[PDB]
Amino acid sequence: SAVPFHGAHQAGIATPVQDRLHFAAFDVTTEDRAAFVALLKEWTAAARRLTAGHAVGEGAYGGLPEAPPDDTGEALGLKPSRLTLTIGFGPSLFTRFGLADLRPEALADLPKFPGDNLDRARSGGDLCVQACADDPQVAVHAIRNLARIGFGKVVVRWSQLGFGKTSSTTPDKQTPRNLLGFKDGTRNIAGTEKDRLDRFVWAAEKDGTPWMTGGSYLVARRIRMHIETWDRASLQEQEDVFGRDKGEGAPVGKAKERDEPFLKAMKPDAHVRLAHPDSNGGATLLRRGYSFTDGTDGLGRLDAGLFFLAYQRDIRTGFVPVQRNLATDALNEYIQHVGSAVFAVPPGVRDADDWWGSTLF
Amino acid sequence: GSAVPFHGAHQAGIATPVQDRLHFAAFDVTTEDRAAFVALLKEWTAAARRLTAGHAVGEGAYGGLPEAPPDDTGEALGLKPSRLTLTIGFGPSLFTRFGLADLRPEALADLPKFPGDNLDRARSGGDLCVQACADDPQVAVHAIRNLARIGFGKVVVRWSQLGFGKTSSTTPDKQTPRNLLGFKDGTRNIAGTEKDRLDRFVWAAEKDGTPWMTGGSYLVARRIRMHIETWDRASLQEQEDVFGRDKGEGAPVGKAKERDEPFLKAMKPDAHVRLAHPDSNGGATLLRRGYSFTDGTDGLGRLDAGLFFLAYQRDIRTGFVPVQRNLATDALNEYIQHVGSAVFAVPPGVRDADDWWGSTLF
Ligand code: HEM
Ligand code: HEM
Repeated sequence: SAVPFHGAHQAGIATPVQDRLHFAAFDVTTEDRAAFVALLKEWTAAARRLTAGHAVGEGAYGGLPEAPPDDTGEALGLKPSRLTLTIGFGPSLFTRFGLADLRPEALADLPKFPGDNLDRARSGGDLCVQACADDPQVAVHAIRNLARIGFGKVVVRWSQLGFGKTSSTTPDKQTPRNLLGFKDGTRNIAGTEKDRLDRFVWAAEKDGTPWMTGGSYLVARRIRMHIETWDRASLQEQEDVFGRDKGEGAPVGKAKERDEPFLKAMKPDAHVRLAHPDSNGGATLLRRGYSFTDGTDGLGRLDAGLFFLAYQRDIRTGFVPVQRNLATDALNEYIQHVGSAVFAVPPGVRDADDWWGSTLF
Repeated sequence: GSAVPFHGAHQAGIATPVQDRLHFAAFDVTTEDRAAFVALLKEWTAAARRLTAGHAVGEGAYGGLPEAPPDDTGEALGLKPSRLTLTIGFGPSLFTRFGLADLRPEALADLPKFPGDNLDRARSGGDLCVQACADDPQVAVHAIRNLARIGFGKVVVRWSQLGFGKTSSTTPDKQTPRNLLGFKDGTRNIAGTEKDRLDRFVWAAEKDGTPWMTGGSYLVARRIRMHIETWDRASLQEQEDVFGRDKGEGAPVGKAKERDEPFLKAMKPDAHVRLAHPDSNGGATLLRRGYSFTDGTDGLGRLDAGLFFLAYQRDIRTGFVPVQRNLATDALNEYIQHVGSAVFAVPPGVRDADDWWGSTLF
């Protein structure tokens, strides 16, 4: 019902994937290093409260009537809902506070990719807060109140709501389906594989940046789907595009979803074949993305897709090689990348005296 | 995650207990062929019966012929009904087609201008709507999407709104949710069990003058933006004065419990509850059924939050219109703005497996 906030790593990466997401990117408006560390400390205290289901500060009510409530109150009466709050630092942040020489080399700028159609307003950002919970209102309440505490020092650059499974009605032992209708997440790094997380996800001290040990690197991509075009393709084109059948999610020529794939039975430009580590030098990713549907656009189409989030030990050896291998993916007919950002995700908050970003500052 | 019965004298999704998620879509009809339109209404109803029971539309989501697109888009496979409801409504603009002019109900009143209005006409109006409510947003989206797909050619989506969480209650035995202003919303509503109050205030009656509408209702949708920056810097006393209830318990001012009856003369002359209360409006009562939304940022460094407000009533002219008029001096006005609007006549329920949506109009 709650997920511990403290640890060697930040929660919300290897911890169980919650039902809903509210992802927020912030831009820093202050030049004062001290004012910013002060904010980071205030945020951590508030995050401790929020992840345990308490209001921030003095609470949402019952204080001096002449004062605004410390907490906007829309979460009163709700449970922690497995809220986790993960903070990340964007490349642009390291142009401030004299941190230029402390940018990790592993936090590489993404190249341009064939087909990219990036909306500059929903891209990048100085920092991010990933808010995962089973209740969308708990997640939003977290983002809202963190933005309120930071007003005057950070502004909200862009924001994205997402949903995955609804765990009160869907079994834990069941792969969710994305909005194209295929099972999503079958071949992924699991939170249980400590060895795989150490190899592919967590920054090692010998990786070159000491203050990032225990951290990870995050790639965010807002990926629109062309729903109405996808929905007119035959059942067979859809299955050809991924290399798995729609119903069971089995690799072509196998019987069960979790049969290991035989890559040569797939079409050379099938998604799974091109994304598989065997096609990419062993490059392996922890995917933790969410579906989104924001409404309908100007021509009556559904503005929906996948808010793709990947964690990895080094952007140069994780996302970048695999995304590059998708240049000729058959899926590309049906999707379009319209938003992008990278963040260095610092190590965890070790105890009640620690704070977000303490190793960097 | 059980199913809600599709068949009834009334459409589900009104007096029904309020489900967690909303996906509301308004459609414009692009066909002139009345017969084409009736066939669509029949096909939509057949799809709805599957969808509300948790079944794939048509022949299913896979295992049909390889060379043909699957009948169901597939993203709801293996999910429970999730209390899905599908509620349909006809906008006034529809009665200018298929020779329905004479049949437009008198209670399908057009709304006047209200002070403060700033209605975006692209996200307003519409020939008809489908209100999709469920506890799982993937289920709600799958129903809209698949309904939109079946209607390709004869209807298109004029605008849609998702609500990520409810701000209304038709079950006063369960906890009242809060809106994005932090207040409990829905304490003094109409409960799905109060048969008397639903007949008196929500269901259209035969004598009301439109026979095909008997058993149906009238729906007002108002998209309402909240100025949360302004609100979040107001004192707690300011906030509690705006409504007339306290923030924590949600009790009428001066009283101790959420559900104690308000004593209106103890509230400010411009408190929201005082002005909205039926005693202040000649007994007018609404069924509120709204949902919160947030659509990203406003591009000015802030979250964009609001409330998608839905009211069902027996006659718009005796329901929303007088209560909205009385809010002209509401203290809440300083913190909100109405930015979208639409009215719909909601037909009666689908009686059985042989009936269909709008059969009493067509
Ligand atoms: C709308 C966009 C996308 C959709 C719908 C999608 C969908 C899928 C599906 C259905 C699978 C098979 C089941 C699974 O193992 O999860 C899969 C596998 C995978 N995808 Fe994607 N994907 C998308 C974008 C991407 C991107 C941008 C990347 C990397 C840059 C990526 C990397 C992978 C990887 C590594 C696998 C596991 C392959 C394996 O080892 O079997 N996907 N994806
Ligand atoms: C964002 C806009 C609005 C907010 C935040 C809001 C909030 C509230 C709150 C906190 C209450 C007290 C608790 C309750 O009994 O539900 C309430 C009651 C009520 N509101 Fe609003 N409301 C809004 C818009 C409207 C509109 C547009 C109408 C009608 C046009 C309306 C009509 C009513 C009514 C009839 C009641 C019940 C009053 C009673 O009988 O005690 N509200 N609302």
